Amino acid sequence: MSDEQTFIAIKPDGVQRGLVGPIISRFENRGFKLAALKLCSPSKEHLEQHYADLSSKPFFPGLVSYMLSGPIVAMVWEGREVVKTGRTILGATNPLASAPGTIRGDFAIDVGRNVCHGSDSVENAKKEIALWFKPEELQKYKHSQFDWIYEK
Amino acid sequence: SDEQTFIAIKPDGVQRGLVGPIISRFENRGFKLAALKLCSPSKEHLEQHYADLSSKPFFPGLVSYMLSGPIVAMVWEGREVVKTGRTILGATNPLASAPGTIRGDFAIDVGRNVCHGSDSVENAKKEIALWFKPEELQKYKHSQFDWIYEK
Amino acid sequence: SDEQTFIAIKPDGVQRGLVGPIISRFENRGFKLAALKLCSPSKEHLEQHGLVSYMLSGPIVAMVWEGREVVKTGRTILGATNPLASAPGTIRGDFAIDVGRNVCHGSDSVENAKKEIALWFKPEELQKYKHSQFDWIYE
Amino acid sequence: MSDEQTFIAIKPDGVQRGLVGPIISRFENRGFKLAALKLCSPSKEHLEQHYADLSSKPFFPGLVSYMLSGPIVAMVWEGREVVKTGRTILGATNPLASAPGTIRGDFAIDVGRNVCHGSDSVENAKKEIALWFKPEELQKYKHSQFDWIYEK
Amino acid sequence: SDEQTFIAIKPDGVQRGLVGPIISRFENRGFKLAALKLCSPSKEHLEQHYADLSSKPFFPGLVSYMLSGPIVAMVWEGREVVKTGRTILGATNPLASAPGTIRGDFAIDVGRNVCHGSDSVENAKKEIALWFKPEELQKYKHSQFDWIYE
Amino acid sequence: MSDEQTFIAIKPDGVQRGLVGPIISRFENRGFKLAALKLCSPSKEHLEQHYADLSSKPFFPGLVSYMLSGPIVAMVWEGREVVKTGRTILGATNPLASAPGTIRGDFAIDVGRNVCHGSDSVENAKKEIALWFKPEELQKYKHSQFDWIYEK
Repeated sequence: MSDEQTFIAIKPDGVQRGLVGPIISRFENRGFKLAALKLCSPSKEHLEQHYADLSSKPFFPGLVSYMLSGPIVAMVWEGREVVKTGRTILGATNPLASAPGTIRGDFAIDVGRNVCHGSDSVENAKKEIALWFKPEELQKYKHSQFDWIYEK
Repeated sequence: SDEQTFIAIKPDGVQRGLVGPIISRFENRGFKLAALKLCSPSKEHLEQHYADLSSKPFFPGLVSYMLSGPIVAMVWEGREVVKTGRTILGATNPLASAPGTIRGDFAIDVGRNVCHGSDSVENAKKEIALWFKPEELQKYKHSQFDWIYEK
Repeated sequence: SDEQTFIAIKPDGVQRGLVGPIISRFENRGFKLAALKLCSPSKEHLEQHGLVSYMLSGPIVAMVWEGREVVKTGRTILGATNPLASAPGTIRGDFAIDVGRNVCHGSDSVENAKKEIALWFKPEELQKYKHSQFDWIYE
Repeated sequence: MSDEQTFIAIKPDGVQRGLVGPIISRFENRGFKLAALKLCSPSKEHLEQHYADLSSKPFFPGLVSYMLSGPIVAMVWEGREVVKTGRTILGATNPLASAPGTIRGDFAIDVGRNVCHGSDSVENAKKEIALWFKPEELQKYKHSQFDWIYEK
Repeated sequence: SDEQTFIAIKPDGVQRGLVGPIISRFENRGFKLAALKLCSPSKEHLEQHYADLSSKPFFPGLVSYMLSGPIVAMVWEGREVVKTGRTILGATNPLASAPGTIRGDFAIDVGRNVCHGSDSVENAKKEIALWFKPEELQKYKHSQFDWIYE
Repeated sequence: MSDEQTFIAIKPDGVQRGLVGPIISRFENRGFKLAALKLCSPSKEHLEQHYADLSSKPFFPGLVSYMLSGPIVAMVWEGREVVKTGRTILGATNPLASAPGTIRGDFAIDVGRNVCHGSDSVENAKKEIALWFKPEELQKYKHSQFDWIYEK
């Protein structure tokens, strides 16, 4: 289905290195629809809930602490199989294992500075979308190019 | 420098897939993104925003077109950023705009001029207050501040 | 080599403003533009070649590209027939989502290319010139 | 007024230097509609009639032989004020008088290798379109983004 | 033709990752890259480069900022490249530069204007000899010369 | 470790096809530091010692003579795993085997015209760097965004 959504966050290093526009354009150019966008500085408790599936692991306080270093750009992109295609566009979580042409493959090196966060799954996406955005922040509109992007 | 300006990508800018390129122009120039959101403001909100045009005849047409899709509201910060933003955006009429500005590269009709930008410092302050709660403004130091600015 | 392939930008590619970027990827790689035209083919010019209902919904850009292994490399530049299976960095990997809106078509073989080329172009449309950078592109 | 047309040609130097894609992109990105497109090699008599208003100028014989030195991308672009806007996108006839961000300001040096031709008026544009294209080559269609490009 | 100019990417331009893009603007225009290096000139080298500004009160601050990080020095060759090199860079004060120019695209403060360009054919001759040895100046025919020039 | 180094050279076809800018951009954008850069025209004996392990093999006198046909942009790039990541950025030695998004898969066709040289290992990089560059041409400075690029 074409209304599938996914959560993308530009991490503090993505913002600080000036990669907002480029990252947005990779999703814009692919035909996905921008459903929500905001520059925010989430609470530690917010970030702890975001990564709660990693709360047991040793790098957790450092991950959360890193992610407070400055504002994050939170986005929802909408389209058919966008979560999986989002993951493909971002590249592998480890940038050194990413293909050139992907975001991390073009712009990143270290797993701890991998510029972007993408949902692992439709399941996680709905979870992460709900955490970072109120329903009113999700924009309901039809893509002007819908019928040229999708056949069904 | 701490000067701020208000840039909105209009519904045509969003629907024509220009959010990324518009943001890039400002990032590349050295300006700092202080606030960003995709919103769908109310009719009254856009009438407040365009109050200086309440008496004119295109005001109802303008307000309704601004109602026709999501808008990207942004605050950019830097020295002389409100005058320099107006230069990056180009002349209000895209056919009077130079190539290499946003409207010079992307727009044709003044009623589809893809971006809104504040016309003065004072008006930028009013528009930032109108579109953003103060907690939506982000306070951080740009990683390259001393490479961008001498003072 | 003067091997040729046939690349078409489908009407979704044209209507989505992808003519420029698609041409640049073949240009930057070192292939030679041998033929180019915006056309709206017949429904019969297309059955020797929702699918056909939409192959008529807009103009098509028809192209011949000349260079060594251009038919196999052309498929590589275009990417997998289904965009959701194609890599970022390919045309469909950067720009498309659905197979039925996969932006462009290219020949599947060197002999299908010759046949597709003779079908879309008259021999006078095929240009014969020497790429200005030929000797820097090939040995 | 929304369907004014103009004639843009990529000269043989533009073609040989790999500027076909980038030139077509400036017009595309601005919102103009590609109405006709072809790679062709016009005869000498063609080029002399195309440049008929400068047959008396000293450069005319070199102009024509250069215009014969390789294939040309001929195009028709359609939109409001497209002939005048297209002149501005192209930039001054002499590239050294041309602002960066125009085609000639970004890509050319010599007035005699200025990469592009564009018509100098609406009426002149109609004459050139009729000269280089048959009616059947001009595509008629609505641009998928018409209502976001124009208010009419 | 074959007139030469001196262009330098200042430390801010190098440190903000603008070396690729600046080079592309000259490359795309048709000018020929005659010489190129990333270097760190001495205080004395930089004071001589800016000699005609010993008088002014910003001179010592200028010199030290030009020492704050490596510099990419270049020679570009082509017809009127000195003047055209100046149009490409834009007004020395970026806020006076037009979008489309390097300073109008990338820069804000005149003290952080990412690029130096010779103000003159004569001064370009000086600056080129100052920054490069003869062995570093490459002489070769641009592969596209006849398509770039009449 | 983040001060690893690799040797990358833009071959004469690369320089002559106007790829100096785009190539440097690929590495800049990834977050690697440019440590040395020079346009040079090496001697034949210099180039012979560069390929000394292919002195016998038949490629040599043709490979050497082609590497002499025009000037070369020598570079050193610095970063974590930069020698292996540089090879990934360049693409396969045969451009027809490299994926789009790499340098050779975007710009090249012939293996004897693959626009770019990159060392095959950390050790060969050290050797190749010492061969092409004088120690004082290696610049020692801290990347302005080192802490946003690396978690070290």
